Amino acid sequence: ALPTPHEIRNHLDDYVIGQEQAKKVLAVAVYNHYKRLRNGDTGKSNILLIGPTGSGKTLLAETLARLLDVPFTMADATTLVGEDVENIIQKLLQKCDYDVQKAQRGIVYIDQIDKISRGEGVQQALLKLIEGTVDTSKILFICGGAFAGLDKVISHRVSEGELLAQVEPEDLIKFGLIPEFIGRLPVVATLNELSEEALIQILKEPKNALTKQYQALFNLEGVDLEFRDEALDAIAKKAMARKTGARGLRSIVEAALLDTMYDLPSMEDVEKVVIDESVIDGQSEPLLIY
Amino acid sequence: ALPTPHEIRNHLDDYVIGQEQAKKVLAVAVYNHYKRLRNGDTSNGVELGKSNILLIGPTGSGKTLLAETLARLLDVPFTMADDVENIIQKLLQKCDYDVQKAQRGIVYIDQIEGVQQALLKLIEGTDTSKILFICGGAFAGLDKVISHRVESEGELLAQVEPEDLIKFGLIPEFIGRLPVVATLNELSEEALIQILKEPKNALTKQYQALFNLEGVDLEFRDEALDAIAKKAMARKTGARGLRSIVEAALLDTMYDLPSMEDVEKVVIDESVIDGQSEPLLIY
Amino acid sequence: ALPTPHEIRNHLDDYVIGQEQAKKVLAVAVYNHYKRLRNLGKSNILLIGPTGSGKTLLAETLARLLDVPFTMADATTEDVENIIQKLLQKCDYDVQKAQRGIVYIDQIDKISALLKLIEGTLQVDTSKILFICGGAFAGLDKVISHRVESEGELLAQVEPEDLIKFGLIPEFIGRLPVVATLNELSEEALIQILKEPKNALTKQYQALFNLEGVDLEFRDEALDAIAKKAMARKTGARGLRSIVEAALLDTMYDLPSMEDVEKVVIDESVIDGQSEPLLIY
Amino acid sequence: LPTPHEIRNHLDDYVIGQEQAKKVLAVAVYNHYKRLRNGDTSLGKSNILLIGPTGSGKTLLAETLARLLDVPFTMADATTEDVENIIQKLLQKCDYDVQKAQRGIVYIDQIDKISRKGVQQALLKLIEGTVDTSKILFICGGAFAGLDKVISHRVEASEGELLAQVEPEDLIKFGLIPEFIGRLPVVATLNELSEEALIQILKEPKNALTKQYQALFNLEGVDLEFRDEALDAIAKKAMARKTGARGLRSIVEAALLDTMYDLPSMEDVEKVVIDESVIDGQSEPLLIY
Amino acid sequence: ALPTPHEIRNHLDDYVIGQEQAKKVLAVAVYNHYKRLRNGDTSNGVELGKSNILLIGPTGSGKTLLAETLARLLDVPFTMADATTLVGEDVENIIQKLLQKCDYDVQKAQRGIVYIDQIDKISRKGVQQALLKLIEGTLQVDTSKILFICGGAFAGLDKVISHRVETASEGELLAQVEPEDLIKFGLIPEFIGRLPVVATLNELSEEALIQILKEPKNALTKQYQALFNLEGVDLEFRDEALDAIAKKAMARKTGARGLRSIVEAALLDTMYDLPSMEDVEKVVIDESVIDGQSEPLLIY
Amino acid sequence: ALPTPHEIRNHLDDYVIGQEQAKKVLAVAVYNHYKRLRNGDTLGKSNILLIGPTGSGKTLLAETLARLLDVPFTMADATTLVGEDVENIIQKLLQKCDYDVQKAQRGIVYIDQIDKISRKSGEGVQQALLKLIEGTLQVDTSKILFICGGAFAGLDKVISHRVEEGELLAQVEPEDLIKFGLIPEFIGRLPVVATLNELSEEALIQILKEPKNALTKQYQALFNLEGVDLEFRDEALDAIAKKAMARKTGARGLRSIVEAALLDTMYDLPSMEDVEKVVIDESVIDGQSEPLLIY
Ligand SMILES: Nc1ncnc2c1ncn2[C@@H]1O[C@H](COP(=O)(O)OP(=O)(O)OP(O)(O)=S)[C@@H](O)[C@H]1O
Ligand SMILES: Nc1ncnc2c1ncn2[C@@H]1O[C@H](COP(=O)(O)OP(=O)(O)OP(O)(O)=S)[C@@H](O)[C@H]1O
Ligand SMILES: Nc1ncnc2c1ncn2[C@@H]1O[C@H](COP(=O)(O)OP(=O)(O)OP(O)(O)=S)[C@@H](O)[C@H]1O
Ligand SMILES: Nc1ncnc2c1ncn2[C@@H]1O[C@H](COP(=O)(O)OP(=O)(O)OP(O)(O)=S)[C@@H](O)[C@H]1O
Repeated sequence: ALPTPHEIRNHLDDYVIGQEQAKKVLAVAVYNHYKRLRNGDTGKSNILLIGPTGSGKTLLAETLARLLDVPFTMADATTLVGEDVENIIQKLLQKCDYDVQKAQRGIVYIDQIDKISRGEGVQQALLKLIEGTVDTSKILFICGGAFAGLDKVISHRVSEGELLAQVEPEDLIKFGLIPEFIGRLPVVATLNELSEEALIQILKEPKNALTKQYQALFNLEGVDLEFRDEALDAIAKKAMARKTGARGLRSIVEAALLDTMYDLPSMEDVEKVVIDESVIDGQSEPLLIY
Repeated sequence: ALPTPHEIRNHLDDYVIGQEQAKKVLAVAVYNHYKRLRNGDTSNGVELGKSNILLIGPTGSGKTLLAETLARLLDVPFTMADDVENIIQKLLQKCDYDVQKAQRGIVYIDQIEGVQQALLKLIEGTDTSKILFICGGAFAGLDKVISHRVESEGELLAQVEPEDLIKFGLIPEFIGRLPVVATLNELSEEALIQILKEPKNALTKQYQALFNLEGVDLEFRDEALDAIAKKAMARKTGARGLRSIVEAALLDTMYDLPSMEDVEKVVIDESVIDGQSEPLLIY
Repeated sequence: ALPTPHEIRNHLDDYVIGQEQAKKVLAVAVYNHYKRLRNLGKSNILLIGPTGSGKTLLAETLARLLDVPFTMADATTEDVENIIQKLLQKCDYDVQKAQRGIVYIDQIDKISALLKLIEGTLQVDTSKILFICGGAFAGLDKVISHRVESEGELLAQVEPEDLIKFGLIPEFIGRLPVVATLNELSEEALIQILKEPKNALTKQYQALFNLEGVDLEFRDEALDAIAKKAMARKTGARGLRSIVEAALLDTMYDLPSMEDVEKVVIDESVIDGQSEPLLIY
Repeated sequence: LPTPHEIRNHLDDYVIGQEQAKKVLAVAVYNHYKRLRNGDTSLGKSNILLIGPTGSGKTLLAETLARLLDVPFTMADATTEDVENIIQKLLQKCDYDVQKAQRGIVYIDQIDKISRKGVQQALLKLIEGTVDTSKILFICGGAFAGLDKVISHRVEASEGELLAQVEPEDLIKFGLIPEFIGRLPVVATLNELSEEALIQILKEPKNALTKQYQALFNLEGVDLEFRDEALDAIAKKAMARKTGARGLRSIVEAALLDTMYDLPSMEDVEKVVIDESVIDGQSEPLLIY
Repeated sequence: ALPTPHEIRNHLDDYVIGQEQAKKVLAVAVYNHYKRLRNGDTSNGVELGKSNILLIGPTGSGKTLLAETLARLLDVPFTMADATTLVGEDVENIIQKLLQKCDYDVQKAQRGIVYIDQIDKISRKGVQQALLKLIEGTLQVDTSKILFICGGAFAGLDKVISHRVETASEGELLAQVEPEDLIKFGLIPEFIGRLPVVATLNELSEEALIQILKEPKNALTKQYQALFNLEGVDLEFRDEALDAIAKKAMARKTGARGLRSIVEAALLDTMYDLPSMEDVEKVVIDESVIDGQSEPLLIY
Repeated sequence: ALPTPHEIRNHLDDYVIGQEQAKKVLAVAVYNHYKRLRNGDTLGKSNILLIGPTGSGKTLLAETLARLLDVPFTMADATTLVGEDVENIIQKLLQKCDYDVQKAQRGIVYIDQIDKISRKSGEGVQQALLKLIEGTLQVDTSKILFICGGAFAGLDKVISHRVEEGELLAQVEPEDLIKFGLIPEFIGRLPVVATLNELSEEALIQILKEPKNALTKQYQALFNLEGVDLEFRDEALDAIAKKAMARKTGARGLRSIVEAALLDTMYDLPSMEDVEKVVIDESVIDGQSEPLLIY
């Protein structure tokens, strides 16, 4: 039984924060794609994700795959080679037990599509798959990307989110994509820039959140790691100022706990408390409790 | 067995709307091209002239679509272009590297001095003599030069002459290679409405089928279709910007559709233009 | 008795007219050539005019007016002496009369060996025969402009150095002292272009229709009508195909769907364009 | 498991300087084996990326870390079905023990060389894990020449001050793919050059200078012997000129020039190269008949 | 018997006007070349250096004329060639042509002269290296023996030399010419070293041009007087008209190559309706040339 | 039997004057190259990079080494460089080698003006020619010896900005060539680096006299078959030397001076009857005074 776009967006709220509009657009696009497949046809319903780095694009594509127990595989548009284009396919079969049908129900995420925008040979080569020649007609294609200059071209025609909403196929044309490639991506879902509160929730809520990991790394040391809310907010701010999105959270946390993890096993105390001054300033050492 | 110019123009009506004249011209020229290849370059002691095509129409008129359609209709290898020999190898990529079938192919050049002469060597052939070349282009200033000689845009583009293209910016040795000149006309408001309804793959039909497998009947009131037309003209996106309007109009409805139980959903003009009013729902 | 340049240009007006000034240069060039043989510059000729200006027709007419063996040759196509043997073929293999012959070389501007002939070396010598080298010279209109600082006024300022920068070598241009530039072509010469050539428009379409099982017939009135239509648009012969195609469009569109003997193109089909071609079953 | 202190302390006995990278390595290494000994969780990959000039001691550090933890070690060149060859070689020096081979360390040299600016994705399959390669620690070394430039075009002192401002995006623009960099969370950067490392360069490699010349002399019927003092001299000379490992041949050649000129015109058993020959350059290499 | 360089330059004065210095350089270059061939490549244990020539002068200066003249004066097989038409198998085509005008005699073909026009055109600023294979020497004939004269205007050469000598007129600057200047121009060192002898020509003058229209046995005036002569009409060129023609040629910078283009255009009308008249003679005045409006005087 | 580096440097003294240090380097470099091939390897490529001013004798050295080892030699200009044109150098090596695969693998290949392709298409050539240097007709380019001349103008500077002309070129380092415009993978293929010096007045003078084919000997012979004895006073030869140095044309700019000095003299020589012509410094430096004629 296929989950309604409601059940899909609902389950997406359990992994990705915000981007509600992008999760509605994806839910509908996904439901329509598998609803069209389970009825043997009689639109390709392929997807183009347009959002900043660390917005949750790749996470969304992987989540959709799990929620539908469907074989999923990634790929970078930078590593693209015509015989390497089918390599993505064999990888989908590898994680599909080499089942032709279940592999046709699969989802394929292509990262950094905005990077190959003239390169044009890759667009046309990968274009052969999107259409279909196992047949690649059945599988869903999700093309992520940051599209930097895109925010400019759209403005030259019409916040960053309000501008990305007025996105048009002609805008992607001027950006560097070819017509025949854009016509294969009818569904365009745009994600907004993550705020601070979302980032803080990413550091806490998820079952694999950074804090939980380090609290577990410090836990097997016999030490209790405590992240004060001020410290988490500081990390969020530290990440935004670097525009690294949620991808630049670990690079902050590691740098903050570096010294402490170094001379931790050579100490004997109860717990270590990380304050905001430890993050922002980076000068002050973390609180130590014996 | 080659499809008569009638059969070709007929199948072209199933994907492209209007431009009936451009379709006759394309149908004839295409028929003569492949009728020429099967018989041979030389026929009865006389050498037959290659009839390459030059599409002259506004952006989003259907030039690229036409070229594509013609290729599919004739199950012939097709490839676009905007390194000159790179186009050929690509034609070979989609042709299974078959030399013969790749000579029967069609090559569309979009947005048509050194490049003119470099691409000219292909048009002639060195083989690239066999393949058909369709050169698209909007030719903005062309509407002016023609007016300064002959003394709507369609009536003027009909008076197009090889000399007009010369003054435009093309070289004589390149234009002589494009005997067939097909001109597409300005799309009308009524034309757009027909694009949403008439074609066998028109938008309304796609969605009426998407909603249909939901057990729901989707009904587009003519007002809504006219609204979609205007909305598309104000954005100058032509026919390319139609889907972006329909999707946006039916976004909310498709979201919580499989979560309801009703007979049909009706899209009024208020749902398109205003975008504030939700589509009528009938249980 | 050799015809004075007057008589030569006068007879040239029966086959070609228009811009003039080349029929004079050619008349002078030609007169001097045979006035020099029957008794000193080589007096070879270089025709520089748009396609369909009547360069080819001009060359042939000159041959007929002087009852002299004529033969053409494409600059695009041991093969160099092939032109000679052909000149002997139309000359009854008469060495002397073949030396008085005229040779026209088309599309010279495209090649920017043959030089060895122009000079002169079968046993016949190529020093005696007159060489007329035609060509459109597209980029030539530009190089002249970048120096002197209508296309006709520019082609009048033509200089051997302009042909050099164009793509012609000095030793080859020095062999062609006489340089004639023509624009437009006479109505008659146009009619002959649609007929005479081995690749004439009517022959092509007559062959195109021929493989349909249909016989295409062009009435002289139609050919005349195509000629005028071409002059009114100043497109010359380059604007001939754009008339024929437009005249035979409808016919070729629903031709493969018919079953009839032949199709006849009257003048009413061309000029008026309203009346449909005569159809015979 | 040895504390990062004990680890950094033992690293000081084989490599000089680069204390910061040695801390970064001690922590990342400790956290990697501390995470394996507890079977993850009933956790980051903790993989390492070494960014330092050639001859800085990257390779040396990787080997030392392996010996200090009595863990199976194996190298590999990013320049050279062959991806799993490194694994079988790791099992070769591990007595084919699956478990002990999983706790092993793998050093990949010249990663900056494969930066497209397929191998990255192929090797990426291992970093993730499919014996499973998930358990083993990966240390990816490299000089990253153009890296010093891209960081400067973003941050806007010494190369060391710029390599400290290194960011994942800088590597992206350099030529590395996102999915590959995300696998190397730990980035340690070396500054100055290592002396003992250089000496190992002149000896250890299968194509080392001394080995090449000893052979050149060998086909002369002469045994070339390099005294460790001379090799040390050559290392120092290379550091003073900041030429690194690239400026070693230019030193050896210059040191063996006169010898090779009038060697074929002599008849003796072997030539010995002392430190006096190299540093002073005044004394001629000892000759034995 | 070989003509002393003097006899060579003297005979060069009968076909070329001015350019005395370059004629001197050629005379010596030519004399030594054949004086070298007859004696043999090697002379008295020492190997004599091949002295090929590089002519550097404006267009229509007389470069081609000098090369041809030298060839006739020594009754030696001559052949031209353009550096623009240059193809490695086409480089030997020049040789087969030399054999064609030499009755396929190997030895006499080796004594031949080969003029290469527009060398300055092939300056990259391959062919230089391909043609360089001939200059050195490798049908079975060897190209070592044949003398090579490489012509060329070298437009930009007048500039580079100025940017060097500075640390007068074009003539004074071309005199300061140096192999390194040709290097910077666009010629490869190995190619320039093959052209030791460098003769430069000066830009023609009015007085010279007028003598060009008169003195030579094939001067334009003599040709047209002959063309008019077989018409029964005597053509008279007034010195003023000849002067006018000179000036017209100078203003166009066409040199001596643009003289015929001036005479033809001046005598066009006259030659057109000449065979349709019956008079004694025609006299071309300056008014007929410069103004071009006035028709030539007609005498019955 | 391979000639010891001594014998090699010795025979190089008989064609090239000075450059002793470079000759030694080349002598070792060459001997090791053919000592390594003769034993079928088993080893460094032993490829050479000549760095000297124009007309110092780089090309001469390469040609002399070839002849001394009776080995097929061929040149090539880095300027004329096309990836399929690089193998043209090979077919040419086979042309002068009677198309013998083995002997063509023993050959020497000189590439002139390498300093010119330094990107400071150029880099593309370096990497293209680099494929040869490594080794891939059917002949392999791993066996043949590659010598790459070049003036390296700006090199004199970069070296100075580091060490802080001959004494500076001696301090040459592979990193200096890097900054110059050569890629690392290319320089690493040219381990041996011989540097030449700017020919001294005395060296130039010797060039005009000593060589069995010296200019003076040629002209003395050309004049000799005229029945005239040519005398070059040492002052004139030095005068010519200075003239060639001020122009920087190295030794390539010698003939261009002598021919110019003896122009007028050879013009009206066959038209005279005297014993001998004596060329004083005044004939060259002044250029104004005519040569001394003796009857
Ligand atoms: N909206 C979100 N809600 C919750 N977690 C998020 C969100 N966005 C990112 N993350 C987390 O932050 C990490 C960022 O990595 P990715 O999701 O791969 O970034 P990305 O934006 O998909 O990178 P791209 O688009 O391929 S350049 C992921 O592991 C997510 O778990
Ligand atoms: N006359 C028409 N009838 C039906 N659909 C059309 C028509 N014109 C355009 N379209 C559709 O709108 C889209 C516009 O893309 P194209 O057809 O490539 O436009 P185009 O005018 O060919 O663009 P150019 O000429 O390359 S700038 C196509 O995907 C067509 O499906
Ligand atoms: N110094 C001169 N004395 C007499 N007649 C000359 C002189 N220079 C040129 N002419 C004549 O003017 C004509 C000019 O043509 P050329 O001699 O071919 O010019 P050119 O300078 O040789 O052209 P190049 O060097 O090949 S670009 C020749 O036919 C000569 O007869
Ligand atoms: N050291 C030397 N001893 C004797 N003769 C020399 C010496 N150097 C140059 N020559 C002569 O002077 C001439 C100069 O030409 P080349 O040797 O080609 O100059 P080059 O320095 O090799 O030029 P490059 O390296 O290609 S820029 C040669 O013909 C040599 O015969």
